Amino acid sequence: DQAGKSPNAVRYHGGDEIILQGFHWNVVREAPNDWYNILRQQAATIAADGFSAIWMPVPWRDFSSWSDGSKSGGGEGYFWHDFNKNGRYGSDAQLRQAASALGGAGVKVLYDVVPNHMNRGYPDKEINLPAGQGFWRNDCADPGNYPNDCDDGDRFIGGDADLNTGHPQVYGMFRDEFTNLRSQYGAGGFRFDFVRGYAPERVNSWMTDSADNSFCVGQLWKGPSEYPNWDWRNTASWQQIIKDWSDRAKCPVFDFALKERMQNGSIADWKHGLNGNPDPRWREVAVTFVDNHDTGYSPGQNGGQHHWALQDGLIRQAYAYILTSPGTPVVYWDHMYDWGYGDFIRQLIQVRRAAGVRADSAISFHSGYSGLVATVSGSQQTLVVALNSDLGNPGQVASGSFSEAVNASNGQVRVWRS
Ligand SMILES: [Ca+2]
Ligand SMILES: [Ca+2]
Repeated sequence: DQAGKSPNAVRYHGGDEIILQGFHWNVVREAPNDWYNILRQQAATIAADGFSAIWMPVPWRDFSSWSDGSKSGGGEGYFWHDFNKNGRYGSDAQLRQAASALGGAGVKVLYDVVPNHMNRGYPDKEINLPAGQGFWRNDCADPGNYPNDCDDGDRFIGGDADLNTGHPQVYGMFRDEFTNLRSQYGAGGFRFDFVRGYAPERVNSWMTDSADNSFCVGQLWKGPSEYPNWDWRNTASWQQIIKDWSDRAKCPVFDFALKERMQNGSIADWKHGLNGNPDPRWREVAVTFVDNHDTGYSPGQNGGQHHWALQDGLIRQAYAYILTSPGTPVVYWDHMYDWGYGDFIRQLIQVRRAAGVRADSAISFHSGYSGLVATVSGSQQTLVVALNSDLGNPGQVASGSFSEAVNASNGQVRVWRS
């Protein structure tokens, strides 16, 4: 657990984390109020499985609800009303035991933080920010889902719940809460939600003031077509958009360029995500995932959100590639503990660890076979990865003595050098 910043000063924490997304969308529904006890009970497992960090759900209490026609939601944390740590996932006391047990087993706790907005109209809540005082986005003219004088980022839905995160007083509030999470809830890092809602520069602000040396990740989900026509990003690549954000916030960023290639291109096009980047400075800030709570399915209620879910026929291949490649991989809870991909994912974590693959290890792609075939230069071992390809032996693409590390789904997943 080497914990340092990247050459460009990005908060990647050594570049050797292996993160577990600690929850799915329907937990509040499936294990109402018992979520932190379940995690306290699994901390030992999570640690033994190889994770270095865990991404916790929003700690700020959410008692929102929404219906209209069979299909509901609420209380997951993205529409919180207070910094109180009560209900939905568990009590403040179970949170403390959860974090104390996780941290005690060597797993960092990363908190999901939601600064863009809050449940403004919730009755019984501890934070009350009046209108006309400049605390809210809507205190200014709001022409459209574009920055106004009261919010230097996009808005959430209508934008009636958007805070002016730039207001000294709204800024200091979040800053205090972050420090709080760190001194009393053992936070080891933060996962910023909806990063397009407020300046990236503010995220660096928050990290410098509260946990300068911790791990951070931002989720920027905004494609080129969502930027104005005159903006340079309207014609850039997904990777450029994502890297610019990282350059300014000084935090790694979820690799939405690889997610977009997993969803829209071929396995061969997977080399086009941030983590395939021939530049170490580019590749090393990527946070690769296969699915999260938004993009994927969740057990229970209506399959969850599944906004951009990867087909089950590519799950094994997706994990085999983020677990063996550069960037910092995230494993989805359900894949891991619900759906039975666990043993396969345990094998890969071991292989990543044994070859000493890290954020910045080099990777080269091999042109002449079908599927994706890559040579990943681990700091201890070289890996040869052949996904859905015709590659016959590792020696056809790399010099050296090789051993079968993984061999799954009728040869569709093959990884060599132990
Ligand atoms: Ca580390
Ligand atoms: Ca905003």
